Formats: sequence, structure tokens, C-alpha cells
Amino acid sequence: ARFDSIGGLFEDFTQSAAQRAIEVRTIFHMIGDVSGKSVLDLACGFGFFGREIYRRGAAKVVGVDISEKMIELAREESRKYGDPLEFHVRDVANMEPLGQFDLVNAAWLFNYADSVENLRKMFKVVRASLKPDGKLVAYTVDPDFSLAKGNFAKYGVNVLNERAWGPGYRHDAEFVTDPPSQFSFYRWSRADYESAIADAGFSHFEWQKPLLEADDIATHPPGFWDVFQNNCLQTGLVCKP
Ligand SMILES: Nc1ncnc2c1ncn2[C@@H]1O[C@H](CSCC[C@H](N)C(=O)O)[C@@H](O)[C@H]1O
Ligand SMILES: Cn1ncnc2c(=O)n(C)c(=O)nc1-2
Repeated sequence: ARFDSIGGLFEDFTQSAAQRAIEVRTIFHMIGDVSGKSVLDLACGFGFFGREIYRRGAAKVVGVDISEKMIELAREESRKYGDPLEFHVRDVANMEPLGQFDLVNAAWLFNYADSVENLRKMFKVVRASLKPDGKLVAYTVDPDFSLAKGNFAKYGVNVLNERAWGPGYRHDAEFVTDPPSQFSFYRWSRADYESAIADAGFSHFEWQKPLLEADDIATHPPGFWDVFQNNCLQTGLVCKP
């Protein structure tokens, strides 16, 4: 697992990157009220979203990550904060269902599907993890990002290259950390996302713009967010059966 070599540097990135506050705000906007819900947090990393979802009143939270090192970090945080989250090491593309939840949160899962066939398998696994009236809240790479239109290093993610891969693109990148931490991600097209969504059994879905807000603009020099708005690397997504 690539994040076995990143470990705590990812949390360092979340504390220094300008984009992270926008991601977090947008995701909690899409999630809404979590009181009493069962929640599955996929690609959970050290558990940030599932843990804050628990703190906001969720009934039960389970986290899944392909990285044994990241899950060991997640488990240690739960011990440190005395919280009841449970974690599993799995590749979400090939995992067996863990129950049916009110809410699946997948912040930075689908951009790690390394083929369009695995993108489709992931959406089917998510649908099988949902009750009929549940919902998926996802955060992923915007299909329209183009490396030539502007890099994202000033917001925290230095994208290094761009290469055709299957019907999409693959990108090497690094989180802007001390020292930088390398990873690779995949940019699948909007059509392929929407096809994977429909074929998994989600009859409703909507893309969600990142919630850049007035105070974000006020606390940087004018134009700081121009690349973020003109060549955004990220987008939200909500799906319902
Ligand atoms: N196929 C897969 N199945 C499960 N987890 C995966 C995966 N591919 C990548 N990941 C995990 O996805 C995580 C991306 S980092 C994002 C962590 C967390 N969602 C947060 O936003 O705070 C890493 O921990 C990585 O190991
Ligand atoms: C995990 N994670 N966290 C924050 N931001 C990103 C990101 O921009 N991209 C492109 C990405 O693949 N993964 C991210």
C-alpha cells in the first residue's frame, strides 16, 4: 500500500494545506445531520472524517483502509481519544460487504481506483454497503482538471505529471510536506463516473462544487484562488439508491 510509506505525513499535510479547510467544509455540508446514523468511512486514512462524524453524534462508525500502517495510526488515535470506532484493513475494490449503513463517506477513495473496471467495482461495493434510503458522500478528483492549466502545489498538492491510462489519466504527485510525500492517483472521466454510478444501482446523483467562501478569499492576496477555481483538482459527489 502506497500510504504505508506516508504514514503521519498525511496528517501533517491536512494541517498545512490551504485546500483542506475547503474539502472538510464541503464534505460536512454534503453529509448534513449524522445524529444516530450508522456510518462507513472508506479510505479512512487515520480516521479523520469517521471520527469527527462520531463526535457530531453518529451512532456507530466503521473505517476501512487498504493501508495497514494507516489503520494502525487510526486505531492509536481512537485509543488516545477514547472513542469507539472500529477499523478494517481492506482493498475496497475487492472487499466483502461489512453491513448496510445509513451513510457511506468516501473522501479520496475513487481517485485511487487503478482501472475503470475497479472504479466500477468500488461503486458496486458501496451500493451493497447502503440501506435503500441511505446515501453516499464522496470527494474525488474533478474530471476536468488538466495539468497544463495550472498546478496545485500552492494549495498543498504538487501534481508531477499526466499520462493517458485506460479511458482516463494517471498522475504522480506529492503532498507538500516536510519532506514531500509521493503518491499516484487516477482521473476518470465524468461519463465513466456517471456510468459506474448508474450501473451500481444509484438512481440519483449530483456533483458538488467545493465550498470556497468569502473568508477564504479575504485571508489571501487577490487571485490566490484563481487556479483553484479555474482548474480545480477536486469535487464532491452525492449518490442515492
Ligand atoms: N483501494 C483502496 N481501498 C481502501 N483504501 C484505499 C485504497 N486506495 C487507497 N486507499 C487509502 O485512501 C487514503 C487516502 S488519504 C485520505 C484519508 C481520509 N479519507 C481523509 O481524507 O482524511 C489512504 O489512507 C490510502 O491508503
Ligand atoms: C488523499 N488526498 N487528500 C487531499 N487531497 C488529495 C488530492 O488532491 N488528490 C489529487 C488526491 O489524490 N488525494 C488527496
